[PDB]
Amino acid sequence: APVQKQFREFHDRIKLAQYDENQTLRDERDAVLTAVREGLKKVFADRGEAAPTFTPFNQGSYAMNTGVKPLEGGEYDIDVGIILNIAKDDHDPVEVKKWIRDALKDYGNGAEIRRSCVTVFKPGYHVDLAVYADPELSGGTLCIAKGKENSGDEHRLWQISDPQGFQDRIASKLSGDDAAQFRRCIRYLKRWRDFRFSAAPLGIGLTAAAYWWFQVSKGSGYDDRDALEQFVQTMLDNFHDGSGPRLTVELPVQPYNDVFEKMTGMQMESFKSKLQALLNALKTAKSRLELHDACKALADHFGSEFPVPEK
Ligand SMILES: Nc1ncnc2c1ncn2[C@@H]1O[C@H](COP(=O)(O)OP(=O)(O)OP(=O)(O)O)[C@@H](O)[C@H]1O
Ligand SMILES: Nc1ncnc2c1ncn2[C@@H]1O[C@H](COP(=O)(O)OP(=O)(O)OP(=O)(O)O)[C@@H](O)[C@H]1O
Ligand SMILES: [Mg+2]
Ligand SMILES: [Mg+2]
Repeated sequence: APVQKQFREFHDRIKLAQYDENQTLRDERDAVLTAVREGLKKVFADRGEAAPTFTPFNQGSYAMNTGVKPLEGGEYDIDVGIILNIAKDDHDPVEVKKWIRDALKDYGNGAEIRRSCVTVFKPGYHVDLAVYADPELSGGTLCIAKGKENSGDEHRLWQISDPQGFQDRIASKLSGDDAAQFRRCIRYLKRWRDFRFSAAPLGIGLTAAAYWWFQVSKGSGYDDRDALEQFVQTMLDNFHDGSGPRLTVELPVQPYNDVFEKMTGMQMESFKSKLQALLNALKTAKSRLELHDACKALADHFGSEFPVPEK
């Protein structure tokens, strides 16, 4: 059955406005940044040292306009980059993340140092602060602080990064109504992720996969069901058998890492099976005569906000 109207209704329910269109997200972002700015002055004052400063930039889905609302009991995810005014060769990357952790000591319940960011957890959302060294002071590269406290020397590094280049690639892939379909299809699959996975890499992973493999589908209108079917099939086509089935997807800018690499062999096998089931549901929605049956098939994978008309 034709299901484009219901996909567009679903899109309206799941979409979360980007930073430039969302005063609440800007305010919450700016609240944590001020907490970092004020905290650094105190931490360093208390050591009788000059505080480092930083330049923030928007990152992640709320920067790229690929954001979704969480399900009840899920969290918003505010991604921000902070570029510290330091030479990467003067500081251990873990020690620079400790500055940020210490700055936020007294903010909500404080912050957690993770492999790739410093996270502040609040009721119903967290703020992931990616921590970078200054490119000019560091020899011209923008490097992110990798590693956890008490991590071995091999598991901490200043890793070459290109967050602006990634955002530019996502923004420039398509334009106008074609780009709108691309963003809708990323959002649909994020809600699928949230509904069908009890999964952290799937956000970036699905976005990078869409960059490589998304194709517009339009005739008498945009055909989101068909664009998803082609995209899901293409993702499945790109699994390879190592030990078991894996999908390896390079980031399309430095450092060209596999954005799915954190997933275990079993998580990848489960991922593939859930993509197969989604593909069948997309095919079923096309072939079903009754709109009710087509939409029920989709709601089984996209969840309760996918509208299922009566009859
Ligand atoms: N290369 C990256 N650039 C920017 N931000 C990143 C990068 N990798 C991860 N992040 C951010 O860090 C968050 C958490 O990923 P991270 O790798 O730090 O997890 P973790 O909790 O330490 O687990 P693990 O150590 O097993 O990977 C992501 O949601 C994202 O916002
Ligand atoms: N594994 C990774 N490799 C490279 N860059 C990463 C990785 N994980 C995160 N990032 C970077 O950090 C940003 C924020 O990470 P996060 O996992 O929150 O994804 P996202 O694009 O914001 O999607 P979501 O809607 O799921 O939060 C990504 O958009 C990307 O720029
Ligand atoms: Mg995010
Ligand atoms: Mg995040």
